[PDB]
Amino acid sequence: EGVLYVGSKTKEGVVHDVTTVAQKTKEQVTNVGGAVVTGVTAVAQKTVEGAGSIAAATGFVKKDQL
Amino acid sequence: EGVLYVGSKTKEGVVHDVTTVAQKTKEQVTNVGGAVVTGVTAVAQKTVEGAGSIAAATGFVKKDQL
Amino acid sequence: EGVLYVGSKTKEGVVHDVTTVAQKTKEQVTNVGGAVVTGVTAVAQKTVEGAGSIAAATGFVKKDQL
Repeated sequence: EGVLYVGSKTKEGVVHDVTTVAQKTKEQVTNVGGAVVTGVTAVAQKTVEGAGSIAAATGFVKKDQL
Repeated sequence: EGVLYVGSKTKEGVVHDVTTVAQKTKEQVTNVGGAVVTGVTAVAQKTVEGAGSIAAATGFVKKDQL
Repeated sequence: EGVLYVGSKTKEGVVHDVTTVAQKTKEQVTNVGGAVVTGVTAVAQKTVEGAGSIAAATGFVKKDQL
């Protein structure tokens, strides 16, 4: 029982080529108690295991009341 | 029982070529207690396992009352 | 029982070529307690397993009252 890798090439959970070019003459960002994401975000993961778990949150406003 | 990889090339959960070009002369962003995502977001994952789990949330406003 | 990969090339859960060009002269974004997504979002996943789970939410406003 299990996994057997015999002479194998595996890419799992990969973000491996991202090219970005940005040209802005004038920019303004105003944020009051919130999430603002202007930049590049690259997240690679193989396994996440749990009850009520958040994985790879880029822009996230969690205001919960249980 | 299990998995056998004999001389195999596998790409699973991959985001591997993304090209972006952006040209803006003037920009403004105003955000009050919310999520605003202007940038590139690349998320690769193989496995997520759990009850009530969020995976790969880019713009997310969770205001829950259980 | 299980899986056998003998000399196989498999791409599963992949987002591997996305090209974007954007030209804006003037832009404004106003957001009050909500989700606004202007940028590129690429999400690749192989497996998600759970009761009441959200996978790959790009623009999401969850205001629940259980």
